[PDB]
Amino acid sequence: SLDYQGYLIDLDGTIYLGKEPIPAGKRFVERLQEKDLPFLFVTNNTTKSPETVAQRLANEFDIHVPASLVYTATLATIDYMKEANRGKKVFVIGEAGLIDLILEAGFEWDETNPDYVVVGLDTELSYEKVVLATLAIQKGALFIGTNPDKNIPTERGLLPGAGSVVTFVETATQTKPVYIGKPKAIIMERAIAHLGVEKEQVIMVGDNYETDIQSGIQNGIDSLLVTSGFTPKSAVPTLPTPPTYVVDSLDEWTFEG
Amino acid sequence: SLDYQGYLIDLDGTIYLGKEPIPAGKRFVERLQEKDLPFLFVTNNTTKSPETVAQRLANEFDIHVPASLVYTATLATIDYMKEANRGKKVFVIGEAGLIDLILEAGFEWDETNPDYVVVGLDTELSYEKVVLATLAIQKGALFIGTNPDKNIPTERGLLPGAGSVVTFVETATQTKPVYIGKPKAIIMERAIAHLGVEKEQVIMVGDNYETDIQSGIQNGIDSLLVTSGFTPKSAVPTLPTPPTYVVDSLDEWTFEG
Repeated sequence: SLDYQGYLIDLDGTIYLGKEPIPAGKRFVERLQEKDLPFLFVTNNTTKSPETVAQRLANEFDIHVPASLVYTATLATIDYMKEANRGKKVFVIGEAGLIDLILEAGFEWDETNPDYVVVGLDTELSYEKVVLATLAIQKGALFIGTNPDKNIPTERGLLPGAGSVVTFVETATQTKPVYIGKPKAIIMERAIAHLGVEKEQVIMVGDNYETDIQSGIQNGIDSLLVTSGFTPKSAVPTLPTPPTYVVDSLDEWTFEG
Repeated sequence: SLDYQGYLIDLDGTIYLGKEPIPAGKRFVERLQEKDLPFLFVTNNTTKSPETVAQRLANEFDIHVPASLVYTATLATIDYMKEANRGKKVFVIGEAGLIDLILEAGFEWDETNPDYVVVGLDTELSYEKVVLATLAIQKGALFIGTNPDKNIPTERGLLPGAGSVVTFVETATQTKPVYIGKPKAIIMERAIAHLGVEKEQVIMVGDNYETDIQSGIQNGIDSLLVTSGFTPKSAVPTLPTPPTYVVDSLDEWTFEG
């Protein structure tokens, strides 16, 4: 080959659409595995840990990968917190797979004067929670947003996503948050860190234009769009900026070009 | 200097204010050179080449440094353009300095259908100019904003800055731009590369909280604030989040932590 030596891949909308799998998507992983190519999964979904994902992967879609190949926004979040080093105390709004991981990273749950206030998706959000966070932020805590996604795909349709919840807090505190997830650099920098190869020979693969393809454009990384998820192959034209490559199915992508 | 091994410093408002030099600023550099501590100047100012700056710095402020130690948003901009690797055609809005270096690189001036549309602050901005960019961006051109700062300080006061002009184009095209300068990652990822010392042992130094201090917290890099430029010592108390350190003169800072 001698083109792209490492691959960053989105999950939902790319490898599996809800509970229904993506044939091509699954063949895409096998070829990468078979050809011994380096690749990393990147998702802004913080509700599930790596282990929990690799399982759902090797249990509902027959894809077999170690949990280390699943790089989530939660990972880049603990990574940024450590790197920012503003103390151990933290307050969080999110599902367990976000709170558990963080606290397991060395931080301490603090609802009054935490050093950090991390906000992610929480389907059990309550007025009280954002009240805690608003007070915490007002006292100085650093406001962190897990990912800017305004919505999130479910069996009921497009529900409110991490992004929408973050904005709720942002509005109540008139404070811009530090976003971690795609298309922000933070998660991407860390991703390339794990992948193991440098940007010039790496390429972001995904179905969504707002998060996946932007991850590439925002950070100097080639992108490959697959019209199998969100953005239809109809919207390919009109897109503010074209992705490095456009394919209607990963089966049309050859690791030689 | 066990603590910080690499320094990133702002220029205007830190080393000098207009045509008047900041004594403490100069001594600051002298001590950094006497201790062999590596450092790198990083400014969002694009009106002059690193060479021009260094010359002025040496023959007008008695601060001797090779031009290679002056990293500009411009440099960061051309780096991004090449990294993005789209066409070579470009359309730009700004002062000669910005336009010249971009053209002096390997780009070609194209007002009709350029591959990139770079927008910076242009004091001779005209309606026609934003028209050309609007159209070009409508055709697919990647929209690039030099730096987000909304205003700019001058003899006359707080005038509209790069950020404002960018926003003007943004509204006409309803397209978000990719920002290059402080506090954005792009310029900082590049800044750290030239500095050579690893991120956790580097500290950003500056007078402006929103541009400099923020470039620090936004990218997981320690901050050092000097209440000498923009941000006064009175505002320090109400800041959204404090810089890693606050000082009222670079003199007060020693290289032992």
